[PDB]
Amino acid sequence: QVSVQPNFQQDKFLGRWFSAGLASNSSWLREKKAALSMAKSVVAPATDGGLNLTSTFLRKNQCETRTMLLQPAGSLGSYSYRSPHFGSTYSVSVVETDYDQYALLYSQGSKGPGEDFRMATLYSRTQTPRAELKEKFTAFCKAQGFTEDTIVFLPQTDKCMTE
Repeated sequence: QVSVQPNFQQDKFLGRWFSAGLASNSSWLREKKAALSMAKSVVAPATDGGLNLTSTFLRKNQCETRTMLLQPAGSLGSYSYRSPHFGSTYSVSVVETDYDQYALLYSQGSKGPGEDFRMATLYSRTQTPRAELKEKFTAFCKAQGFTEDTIVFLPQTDKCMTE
């Protein structure tokens, strides 16, 4: 029931994005909300036709890297992620993007212990998204049932943002 960007162009969605906003129903994320930081996420074509999403972010005086394989899931812009640690499966969709400024992503658990998880993410090409982009993200999060207290604009940073 999740919308996907019409005529999604995977070749234009590649490269460097910044995670500029987050909303979720995770008890963990809410507990850590104030401590959350902007991540740098690099998207590259994967060998399966989908995408590798490599993220780097500051956590407790260290730069952490995570890699997520997004496998094609039936339509362009619709992907599946399988957690290698828990086996949980998630649908991850590029809901709306203009490729050169922003993307709205929506992730929802499918099978396993993560099945109840839901999360919206604002990706931005710059670290300082304009008010109109932030209000766009707020609008999507509210339409999807996230409450004000679970929506956060992730504060920008020098840490872990370099190449």
